Amino acid sequence: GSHMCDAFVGTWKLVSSENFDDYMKEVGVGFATRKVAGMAKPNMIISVNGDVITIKSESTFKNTEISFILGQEFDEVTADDRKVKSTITLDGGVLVHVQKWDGKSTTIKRKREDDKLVVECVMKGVTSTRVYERA
Ligand SMILES: COc1ccc(Cc2n[nH]c(=S)[nH]c2=S)cc1
Repeated sequence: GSHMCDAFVGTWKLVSSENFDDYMKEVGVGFATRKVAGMAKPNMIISVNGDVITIKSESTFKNTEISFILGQEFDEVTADDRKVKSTITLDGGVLVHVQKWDGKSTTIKRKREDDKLVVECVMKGVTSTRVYERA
């Protein structure tokens, strides 16, 4: 049967980005990775099997994959090579992904808005908005 996380499932392509270089700077990403990652045009592939959600990010820069259960912490190696402890929950229909490392924290929110999947990335004060559409 259906679940509310159904509206996220599918294959999504990046269609716009704003402020991503400044977000990456705030996170601590170095120059060369920021340039190559900022050029990426990832696809995001989201699937669900039982309680396990899988999110893949695929681009010329990096191919990543995370699988998780809502509310249950996991260790993640990010595309920019941070080793983080992540927890993802659903808060009023928004997937909220918190990454903790070296005493720092960033939050990535994913929500459905019209036919878009909007990704908002926040690192102290700095937000980047990345908009995806169905592939
Ligand atoms: C903090 O620097 C980062 C750099 C790149 C990535 C990979 C990625 N994943 N997801 C989206 S929306 N876009 C991209 S390019 C992740 C973090």
